[PDB]
Amino acid sequence: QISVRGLAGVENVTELKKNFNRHLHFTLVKDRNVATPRDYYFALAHTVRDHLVGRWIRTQQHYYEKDPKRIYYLSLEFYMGRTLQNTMVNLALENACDEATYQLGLDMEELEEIEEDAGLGNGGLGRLAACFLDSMATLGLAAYGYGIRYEFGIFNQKICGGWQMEEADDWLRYGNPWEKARPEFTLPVHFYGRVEHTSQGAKWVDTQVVLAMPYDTPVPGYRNNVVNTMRLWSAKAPNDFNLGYIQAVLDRNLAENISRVLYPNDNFFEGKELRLKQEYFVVAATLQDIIRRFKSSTNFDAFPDKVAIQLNDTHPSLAIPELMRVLVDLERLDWDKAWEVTVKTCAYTNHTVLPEALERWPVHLLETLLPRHLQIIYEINQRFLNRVAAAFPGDVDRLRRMSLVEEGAVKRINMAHLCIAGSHAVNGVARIHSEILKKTIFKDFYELEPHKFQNKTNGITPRRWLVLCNPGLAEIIAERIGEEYISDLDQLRKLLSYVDDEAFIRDVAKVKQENKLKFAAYLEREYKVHINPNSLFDVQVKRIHEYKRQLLNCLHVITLYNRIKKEPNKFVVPRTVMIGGKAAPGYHMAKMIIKLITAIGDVVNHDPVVGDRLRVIFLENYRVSLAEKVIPAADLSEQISTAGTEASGTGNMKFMLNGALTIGTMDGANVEMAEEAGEENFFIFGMRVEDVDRLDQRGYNAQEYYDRIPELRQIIEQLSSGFFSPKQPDLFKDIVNMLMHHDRFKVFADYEEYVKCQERVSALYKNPREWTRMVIRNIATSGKFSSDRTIAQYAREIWGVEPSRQRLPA
Amino acid sequence: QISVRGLAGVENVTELKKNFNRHLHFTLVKDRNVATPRDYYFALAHTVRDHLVGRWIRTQQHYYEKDPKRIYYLSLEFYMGRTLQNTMVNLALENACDEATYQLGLDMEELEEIEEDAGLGNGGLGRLAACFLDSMATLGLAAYGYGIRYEFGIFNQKICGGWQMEEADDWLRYGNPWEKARPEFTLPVHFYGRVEHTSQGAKWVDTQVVLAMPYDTPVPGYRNNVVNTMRLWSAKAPNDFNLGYIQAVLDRNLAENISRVLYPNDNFFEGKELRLKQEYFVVAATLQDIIRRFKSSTNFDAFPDKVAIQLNDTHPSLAIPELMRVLVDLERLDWDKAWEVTVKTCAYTNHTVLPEALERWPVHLLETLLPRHLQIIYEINQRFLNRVAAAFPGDVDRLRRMSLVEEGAVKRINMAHLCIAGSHAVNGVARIHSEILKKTIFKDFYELEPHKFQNKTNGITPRRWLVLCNPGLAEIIAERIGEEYISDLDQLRKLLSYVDDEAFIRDVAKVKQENKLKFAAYLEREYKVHINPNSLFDVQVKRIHEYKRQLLNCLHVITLYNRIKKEPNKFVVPRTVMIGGKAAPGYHMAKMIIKLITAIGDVVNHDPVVGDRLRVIFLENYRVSLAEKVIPAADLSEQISTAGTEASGTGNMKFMLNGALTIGTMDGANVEMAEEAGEENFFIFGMRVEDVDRLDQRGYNAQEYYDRIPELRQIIEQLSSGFFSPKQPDLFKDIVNMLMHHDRFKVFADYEEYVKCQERVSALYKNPREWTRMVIRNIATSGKFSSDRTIAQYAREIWGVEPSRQRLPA
Ligand SMILES: OC[C@H]1O[C@@H](c2cc(O)c(Br)cc2O)[C@H](O)[C@@H](O)[C@@H]1O
Ligand SMILES: OC[C@H]1O[C@@H](c2cc(O)c(Br)cc2O)[C@H](O)[C@@H](O)[C@@H]1O
Repeated sequence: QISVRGLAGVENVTELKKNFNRHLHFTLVKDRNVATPRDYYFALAHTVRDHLVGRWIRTQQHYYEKDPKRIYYLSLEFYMGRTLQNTMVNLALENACDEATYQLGLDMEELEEIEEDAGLGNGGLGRLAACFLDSMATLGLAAYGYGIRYEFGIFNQKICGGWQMEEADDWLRYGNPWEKARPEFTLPVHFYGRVEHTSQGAKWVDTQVVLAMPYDTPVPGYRNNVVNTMRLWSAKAPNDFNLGYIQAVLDRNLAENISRVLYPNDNFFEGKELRLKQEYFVVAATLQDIIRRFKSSTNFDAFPDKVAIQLNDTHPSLAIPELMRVLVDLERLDWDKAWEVTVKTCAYTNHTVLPEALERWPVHLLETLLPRHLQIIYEINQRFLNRVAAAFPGDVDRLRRMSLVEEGAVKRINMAHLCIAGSHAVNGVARIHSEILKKTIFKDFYELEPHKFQNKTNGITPRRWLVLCNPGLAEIIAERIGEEYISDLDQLRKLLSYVDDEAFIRDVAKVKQENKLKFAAYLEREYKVHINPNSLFDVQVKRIHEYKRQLLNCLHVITLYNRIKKEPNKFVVPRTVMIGGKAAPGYHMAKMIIKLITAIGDVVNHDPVVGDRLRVIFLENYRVSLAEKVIPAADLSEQISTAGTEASGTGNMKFMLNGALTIGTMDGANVEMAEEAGEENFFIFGMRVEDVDRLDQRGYNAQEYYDRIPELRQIIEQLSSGFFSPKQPDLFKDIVNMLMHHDRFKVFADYEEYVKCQERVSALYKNPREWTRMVIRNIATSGKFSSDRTIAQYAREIWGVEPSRQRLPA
Repeated sequence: QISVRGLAGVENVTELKKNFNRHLHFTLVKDRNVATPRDYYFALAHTVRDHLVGRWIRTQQHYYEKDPKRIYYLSLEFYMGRTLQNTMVNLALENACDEATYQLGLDMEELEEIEEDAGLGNGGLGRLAACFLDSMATLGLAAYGYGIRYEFGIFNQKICGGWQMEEADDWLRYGNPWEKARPEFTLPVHFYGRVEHTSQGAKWVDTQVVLAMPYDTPVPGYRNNVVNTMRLWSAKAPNDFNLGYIQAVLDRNLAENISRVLYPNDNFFEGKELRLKQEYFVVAATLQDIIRRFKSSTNFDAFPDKVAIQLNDTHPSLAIPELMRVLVDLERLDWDKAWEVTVKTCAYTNHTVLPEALERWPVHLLETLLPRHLQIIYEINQRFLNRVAAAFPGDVDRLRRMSLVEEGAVKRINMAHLCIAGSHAVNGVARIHSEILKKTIFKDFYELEPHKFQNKTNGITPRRWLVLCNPGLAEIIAERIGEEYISDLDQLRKLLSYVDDEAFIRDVAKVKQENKLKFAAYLEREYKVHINPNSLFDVQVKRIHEYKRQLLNCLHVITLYNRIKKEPNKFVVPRTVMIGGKAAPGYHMAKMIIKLITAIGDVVNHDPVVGDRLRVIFLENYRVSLAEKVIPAADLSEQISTAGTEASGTGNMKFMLNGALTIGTMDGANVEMAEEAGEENFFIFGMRVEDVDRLDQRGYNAQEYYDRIPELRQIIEQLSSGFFSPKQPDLFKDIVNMLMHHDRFKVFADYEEYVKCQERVSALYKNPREWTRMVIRNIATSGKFSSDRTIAQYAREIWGVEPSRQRLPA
């Protein structure tokens, strides 16, 4: 149907049809009479998978023969979403498969909806790893993603009586056609035990053993015939485990619990032993695999020339002492040489400055679980602090500030400090964030080793986040400037020459309208909710957090409602306000915010005076597959975190690429987005980082705003009195108390500017032609935010490898 | 190479080769450079599996269109062993696959050794179910095996310091290519809760739910193109299970523990709640599946005309009250009609008369776990006892004896009584056993309902137990009488006309020698143990139990050793005595017997005076795949249970078919074996059932035998004094004490006759020609013991269906 989806050749369609029938028969053991829609999905999945394997085998063979430097991306999260459409896109198979299935009497889009999301992540950090894998394969890097194969990913969110309910994401129930178990590469991982000192070094003895079994998933590059590997470890008990008899067999579950479930926290540290076990499990198994592959290419001087290890946040920080352990205890290298190898191999990416998100593990935990690693950490710390003392003689407070060991009630290890000490490069994820790191939390470290500190502004893959989710937009762009932009997003700048092109303006606006109609229909079909498709689609989708300020959005919604009720017969630009995202199960305030949103919708959506002018909808179960649907449909992107809190954001980039305008603070990557598009083409409001700092020195008094803003006063009175909860008048007491007395994120301080800025959004939307022209100026300047750009920067500036767009033989 | 293994046609070999390469590439994602022997096994397994699927789909389609009466074989055990060779045999693919793999540079026998046993059974009862499935498919019956998919089968046995050690049988670690998951046929199973009485009957409410997910395995008939199904249920937690968050997800293991592990008890009842859950789990899921299939053919009058349910022992006895529950509570049938349907549908097979093996469930357990079923059992009991009272007025003791409820310290339900009451047919498994049932333990029931009681003498499948494991013998037989005997074993009688044929005598003896050489080499290669291949191979392989009297064998071995030591320079027929089998982990005496056997070997095997004249070997990890190796190699089969204790035995039949002579008591099927072959061709010794009864009335005094048999006295003195355990003199004190004071199985009583009989075995073995002629007379009369004969009898006399040898279209 559309060009960017590839060719549907006679030969290819015929072959896809026969291979589909073969899999339905031999693989699924079904015929057309007893086959379910799910059977048809799997038949297609296996058919597409067949096309990967040849390229997958020859890619890995190519790496063995050429022996390039290998990149190992270690992450506790890989938020992959669905694989079927992505594989078709990257292999240029989409139109051919669409044709083949149509001829078999099936709708491919219907079949695509059957696939479960691989929800092995919480949000931005996990999705970044997924975009990164796509870009590394597209740029022909010898890259491996290493993580954990969680049996249960991020919970499925149900809304019951306006409250979030959690249920287990049993994503593997029907099987996973994409993975390949590799039980032959199973490796042992050690826990507990004790340290013995001998005449020939230290020995870690009397350990408990858990086996790590790898499952490999292909990661195809964009039409370059490269297929890289994501390797995910699964926990297995050894067969002599606890070996009355029956209980011993049943107790195998304890060991295998390591890979059972993803911790559902985003931007929050929970210091649980199971999480620590998960973190060591991935690191220990991965490092053995790395070293094995390095030897099968004795002399570890060349190790950093052939190996780069990227630490995604501090979660895999134990890689540093684990590498030291293997090099010193097992390979018999001297400390200084082992340390040189470690530092040159490891690099660390920081993703947050929020104090509650920073990993600080109690010493007593590491003492029991990993006795040898604690000893190595202490030694690293002593040697590091000796360097600090020599550099800054007499500065005793610096020594306490920089220490890997934090003293207090319970002694803790600061994993961020460990990462900086043992890495040759430390980067933040957006220019403002990387600057904040050098100025505030890592200031002492920057002063000691300035060369270590870098910036790598985040990006998103234009394959999933344009071609896959918005083929209509991808097509109208390709019609003008060709297809090369898909792996060279900077080419979108060529669209600036079409800003006054009447045909293009109309086409851009048409694609958005179509996307909105499709999403409005999805809401009626799957959720029985009614919306006006001619209204402005105002959307905020991201994890529920106080710092992300879903509460500020709520205040604006109530302001709009109150203004309508005051002057009912006055015209207002109709809006559909959509908010979605999951709350961490133990985060009370976040769960209260979800309830507030639904409670507002309950009042607003059923007021006859409002009509179709204002609708408030909570988007249930926000996840990658839902993002792919709602983002192309959005008119307005809400990126309203308190300045200095959102390290980068990536949702922001997705909305920009897909034809929404942005209302936002100067926070994270918003700053660079506004810089690229021009501030005139961005709806910027609120305090800058400097303004927050000034308010903090003075002391933030929320009462001042309440006293001086009558519209804000009314809302707080409405909340307190039970306007949005008539049967439970005091339901939102915690929210009011927080807002009034202990708001870390200064919601009231940005309220006036936000509401004013929103009025300017409504004004522009009244002029469709000028709205669309501003949209074109955003899409045209979104190029910098391709993860291809990001990965090329990591490659050249951290890993010391050159990216390549050259095809491998088909 | 050999005829019975089928044709190796040019076309077939070429196709097998290309499909093997396809699976290695697309299925296993490997090339010939990085492929392991296990990869080659799986490539072959998938290739052979492809040939099943077409026949499997069309068999089940045929059953849907013809709508025959369906047979449901319910068992907690299916001891299947390996599947690869069996599938090749039944599909006539063995020679073709051998040729294809040879041309690819691979040895097929080497690849066959890689497959894990499906060890989902303990011994005879589980293996009988496996032989039965093979025969039902071969006889073209619409039959389904229903059981549990245990994650862990019977433990792997390790011998350490002469002691049994258990380790988990993680048989699914590398995957199972034979099974197909059917998550679309997942069914709920209910536990606990309470019973509410309404105006419209009783209701079972507030239950806990476990899901039952079926996995289907094909069961091919012998070259008739029939492929039946074995359906095994796996336990799954519902997704809202216990839905802080993390613990709730981890607790899903509790529900899924139902299908985790097979209870490793053979002929012993362990009254554990987990076992009861297993028993209900299989019954509840199966019955829903049966009823669903019956409706998809309202009027349950026709239910018994379309459904037969066979209960393999009392383990699935809950089928009776569960069927009643569904019919009364859910389908709204009146009690009397539901009972009529139940009785006509269900039939029960008893497998033991040992009191410790009989299932008697505490009422308090059933009260808590299955409250509605207990109520139904009480009602069944009241109505049944009213019938007894009307038939035998005033016989109050009969009423207490026949009751389903046993009074005492803890009230118990006798599941055997439940089965008789609710079944239209009750059978024992050998003529002597079925007679014992009518005369002793079920005498009261036989008197009430004589028509209910039948015999069905056990059998073994000649496919696995001759063609597969002994192709050399199968071939020399086929050379004379053709191939038809493989599915018509009675044809072996034609071999009687060759008893004086010099060519045949030589060929029979040659096949045995070859088998012995091959096994003697297997012992050196895999276990580094040395044996003389010219010695008499004296073997006892079966589970370790006091009733099976491995101890009597031990006494004979020591007698032989002592006689050699007394007269070293006297000639004796050299023997290799092999004993193997697993002991239940909690069965202390059985574990002591294993230690005794190894301890004897430790002394005997290292005595220079003995030389190669006597060797004692414990066969480690006895299982189906090992039986297939050792049984063809045996000269002498030990079947020496105390008369009246071995219900049938099936190992006995396997040895008879494979050219071993039998030394045995007149117990179980031994009686019928001797009847078929002629008593002159069998080494019969010891007490008959009547003799045991006489001794029991008098009182068994072991001291009498000790006092009057000096050779026996010496052995007991040797055991007590520490002759076989110098470092631990009192090690075997428990064994001596048992033998002397509390031997339920009268080991001493049969000692003299046994030793005398063994002397006659050695005498015959000295005359190879006459030994072989007697062997021919055994093989020639083994026909009755085909499970094809057994299943044809069940079909005609219990199920009311006619077997068929007619082929389905290929
Ligand atoms: O860098 C990727 C994303 O990481 C997010 C992020 C940072 C963390 O430290 C953790 Br733990 C989870 C997470 O999603 C940031 O909040 C975003 O600002 C950023 O865009
Ligand atoms: O009928 C099959 C076999 O069942 C065996 C047998 C009977 C049982 O009740 C249990 Br529980 C387990 C078992 O293996 C008998 O001991 C054999 O004599 C018989 O041949």
